[PDB]
Amino acid sequence: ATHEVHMLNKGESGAMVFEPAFVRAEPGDVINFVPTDKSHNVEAIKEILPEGVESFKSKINESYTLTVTEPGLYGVKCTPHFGMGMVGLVQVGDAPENLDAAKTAKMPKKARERMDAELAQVN
Amino acid sequence: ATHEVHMLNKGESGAMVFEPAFVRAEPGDVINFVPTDKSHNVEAIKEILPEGVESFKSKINESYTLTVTEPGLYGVKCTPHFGMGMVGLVQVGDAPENLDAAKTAKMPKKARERMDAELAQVN
Amino acid sequence: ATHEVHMLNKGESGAMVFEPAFVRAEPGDVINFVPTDKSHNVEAIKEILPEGVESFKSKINESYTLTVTEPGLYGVKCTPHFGMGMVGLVQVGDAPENLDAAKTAKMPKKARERMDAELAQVN
Amino acid sequence: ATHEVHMLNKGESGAMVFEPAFVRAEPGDVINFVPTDKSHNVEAIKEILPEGVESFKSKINESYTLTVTEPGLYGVKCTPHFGMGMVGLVQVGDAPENLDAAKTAKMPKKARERMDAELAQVN
Ligand SMILES: [Cu+2]
Ligand SMILES: [Cu+2]
Ligand SMILES: [Cu+2]
Ligand SMILES: [Cu+2]
Repeated sequence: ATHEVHMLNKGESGAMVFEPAFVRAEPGDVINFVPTDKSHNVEAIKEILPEGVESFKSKINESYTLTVTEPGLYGVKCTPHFGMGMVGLVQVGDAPENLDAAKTAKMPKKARERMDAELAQVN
Repeated sequence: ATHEVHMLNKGESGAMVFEPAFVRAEPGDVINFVPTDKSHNVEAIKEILPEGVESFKSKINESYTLTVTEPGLYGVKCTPHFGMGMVGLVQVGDAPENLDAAKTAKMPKKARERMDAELAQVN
Repeated sequence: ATHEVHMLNKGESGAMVFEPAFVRAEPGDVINFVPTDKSHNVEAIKEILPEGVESFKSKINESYTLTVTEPGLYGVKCTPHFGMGMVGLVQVGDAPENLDAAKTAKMPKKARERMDAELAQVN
Repeated sequence: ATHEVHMLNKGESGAMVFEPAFVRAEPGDVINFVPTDKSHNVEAIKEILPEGVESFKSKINESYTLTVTEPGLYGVKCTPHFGMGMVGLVQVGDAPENLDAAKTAKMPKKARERMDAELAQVN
């Protein structure tokens, strides 16, 4: 299955946001990170990634197509807006092993607040 | 301003969901609840509602337009799916006075889990 | 099946638009006409409606839920923006009997231009 | 500014479609072609392309970012689905000089039908 996440200046969820901020996927799924507005990208939060998953960083304003082969939690940020809390979360498969890592990973205050909100969706 | 909330059997956020689950509005705004899938309605959570706001309960499968005049937090539920956690939150204006009431309001376990996730967006 | 049409001030398709501007449905389907921005409504174009279908006119800024029980073409307009060409088209079922009526119905110039574009999608 | 086009097996506009099928842009904009479904790509229609614009052909299932520097009409096709009418149109800037070329360019019957529908949006 394929999923889409938008990068936005302003949504219902606030300023500098990924929407949806949480994606539930299965191994082999595709996630498309697509700008709604200019100025954004997507980059892996290294401390919120499954084992063996390479970091990634898209170019500003480009759609980025991520295949989530490995199960677990994938945290993402927008590079210039990380401090403004622009973060998202993808859960791939059941019972993610890196839940604790995601709860404790160091990041800017607003990013941690939004990541904590996203973590509430883990199922 | 207008806002839109979809009533869904399933979304990225799970089963039986309002998407978006959080809306940020100002007095005079309208929020449209849209029957994207059949089987849903929208009903006020009486304990999460500003003073002077009349309760409401729409008919299954219909659109409902909520005009928010009074500032504060408005909690909403889908009647048949309340236990399945189908709840949403509208913040109207800055500095909502009823944050505590929203934190403590009694509801089914999954509803409380989802309301806690939504409350994290209050700004 | 349920379908959604947005009412917008400005889309890729221009100013004062329904998007999608064409919906392909089957008898018994539901179409939700939902504002993206304030100022819009949806109203039937009386001369583009199947036999026996009652006219409808939504209130400004409200989501409107239309059940398309009868087969044929349904033309819609936004009341205040009809002259600005804000029109849409729903095809319900195969081989619509009112195709000629839709091609010849009198309306403002910009509405006719956009209706002609929509009619190209009839299948 | 950014723009987004989805590559779809099916949409309201039919089978094998770009949605939106028409994009209005300005020089310097980017257009992201998003693999919402698998099986698609984006390729320039050589006869509908401004002067000095290099041809392009993306890989199946990938995102593609088109930077539009030169003004005029850019026609695009999906390679495997060209005969199925999977074509799109980008207008860059006012008063495009190559409208006639877009009207007459040779292509499969269904592609010409869909391109004629798209050309109706040129402004
Ligand atoms: Cu950003
Ligand atoms: Cu429900
Ligand atoms: Cu209008
Ligand atoms: Cu294709």
